Amino acid sequence: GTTYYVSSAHGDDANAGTSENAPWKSLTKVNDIASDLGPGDSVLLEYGSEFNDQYLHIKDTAGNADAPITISAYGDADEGKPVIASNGVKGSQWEQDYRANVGNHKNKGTVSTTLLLKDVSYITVSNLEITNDDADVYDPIDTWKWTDTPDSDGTKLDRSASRMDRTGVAGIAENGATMSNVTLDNLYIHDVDGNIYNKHMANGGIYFMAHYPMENTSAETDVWLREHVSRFDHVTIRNSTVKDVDRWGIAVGYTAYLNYIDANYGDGSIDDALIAKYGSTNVRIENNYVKGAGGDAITLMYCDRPVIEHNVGDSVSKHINTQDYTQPGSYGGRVAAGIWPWRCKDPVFQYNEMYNNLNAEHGNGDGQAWDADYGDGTLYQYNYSYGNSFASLMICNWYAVNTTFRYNISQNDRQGVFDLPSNGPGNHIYNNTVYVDADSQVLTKRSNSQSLFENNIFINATNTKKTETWNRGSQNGGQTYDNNMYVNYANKPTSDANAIEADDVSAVLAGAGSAPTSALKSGAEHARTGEKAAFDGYRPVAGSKAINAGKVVSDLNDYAVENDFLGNAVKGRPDLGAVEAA
Ligand SMILES: CC(=O)N[C@@H]1[C@@H](O[C@@H]2O[C@H](CO)[C@H](O)[C@H](O)[C@H]2O)[C@@H](O)[C@@H](CO)O[C@H]1O
Ligand SMILES: [Ca+2]
Ligand SMILES: [Ca+2]
Repeated sequence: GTTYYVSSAHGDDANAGTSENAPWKSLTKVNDIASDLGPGDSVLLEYGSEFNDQYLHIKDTAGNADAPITISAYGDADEGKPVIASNGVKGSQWEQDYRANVGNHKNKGTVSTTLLLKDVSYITVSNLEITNDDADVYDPIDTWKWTDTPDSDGTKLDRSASRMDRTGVAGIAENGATMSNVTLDNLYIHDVDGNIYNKHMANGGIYFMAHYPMENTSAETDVWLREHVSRFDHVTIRNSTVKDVDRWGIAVGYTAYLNYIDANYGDGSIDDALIAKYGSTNVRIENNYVKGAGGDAITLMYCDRPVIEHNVGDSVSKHINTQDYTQPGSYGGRVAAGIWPWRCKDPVFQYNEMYNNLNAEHGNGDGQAWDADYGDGTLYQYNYSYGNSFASLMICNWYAVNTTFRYNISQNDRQGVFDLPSNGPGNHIYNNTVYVDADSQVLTKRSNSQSLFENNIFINATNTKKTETWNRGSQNGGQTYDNNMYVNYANKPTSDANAIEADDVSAVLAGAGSAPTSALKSGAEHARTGEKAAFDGYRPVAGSKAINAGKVVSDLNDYAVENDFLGNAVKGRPDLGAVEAA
């Protein structure tokens, strides 16, 4: 196929694209033929290019497995990624309509979008910087702090509830058919000043969503919509930084087809066929950095077996507070968690890091790193949480079930490591190493529900043998413990007749508490091995009453144990906590 070229300083729209010598000036000419691309076609923007009050929309087209369509950059990276900056002009705006009720949320209206991919399959977007900046909204995360008075620091927000929604990248399936093999690589999406409140408009750094193509008006429409489903397959977002956005950081899969998925909640478990038909399959979220979202960092919605891995979340829920979240209406949502799933089936979050989820002190009713929310089979394993304002993990309400949370490290997470408010049964916390300071404890004050702790290292990182509340409530069999190491505590649970008490954390681990306090400047995950390994602190020491003292464990939700936090194999007698020792 063909390849067109663009340069904001050269080009001249009266050119021809096709060759690097002869490019276009603006994206006007690219909008014009986007919809006629094109398996093996490509469009490329020269590093250093700055396209203001501009946008790229692209509708109803495809490559194929042989050859994707490709949107990207060309020649001498050390120039600046090419910047697309819509500034939410009229031309970026389109009319979003789920064409179905999807909860107490705005589900229809005008949305500004810098890069829209509306039913485009077999495409790959690359090495692009994307803004959707209001000049009249300024509140950067790098400099953010809590103030007695709103906007008293040279910052300014539009707290209007009817503020227009804005996306960096929106991905939209509304033809009653699969959108597939879409790929976002690199991308620096930042300063996307959307609506502070709206959870399910295309409002945030990157949002992928599905709509009914028609509103469901009759028996005959219902017959049709059951079998013709807008949905995603083989979506992959990776190596990207989403920073300073409102509201969501990265969201994929919210679908009008939840009117089918959530038809029979009861018991809480999610049928495979149902999620595969109506939901979104082969979703990968990979090696990204989310910093300073207004709300949640990363979320997978209505996804069949997604893979969320090697991502870094940092300092989100920036606008989830009483100063900024002033006009919630009847919608609520003054509430956010870090990296989590919503009505997914057997997802896997792994090798991720989550720092400093904000404002649980200032009106964020959540504030956790992780949230096994409604849905089934959630898997968190090999994740590090640090310094979050309210817990490492929540397991949320009646229809959150069958969670496994394992070989993870919580460090200085605050107001309790484990939040269990009325969650459903089947959850298994095991083999995690939790460092619990004087701002925290093991369980949140509001916990009252099921979990089964086994093979964990619970560490009292205060200056006194603590008498802890290990049990609040008895909903779905309350919290039961067996085979856990308790360090520097004055007690244990009345329900762990196989306890392993220890007295000093220095005789148990190499250097507890010394894991990182902030994401790396880059946004990358921390090294776990080699010169720069930043988790060595949590390796047991020669002679730890933690070596070989875990019982072999029958993961309640049929998940095969495989390796520890650091990834070395776990065979034989499992070493207590999340690390094994060479
Ligand atoms: C059960 C519950 O209320 N859970 C909260 C989550 O809320 C749901 O979020 C989904 C998002 O797809 C949708 O908006 C639904 O209508 C909401 O109830 C969510 O807010 C989560 C993260 O902060 O917290 C839970 O308390
Ligand atoms: Ca701005
Ligand atoms: Ca402020």
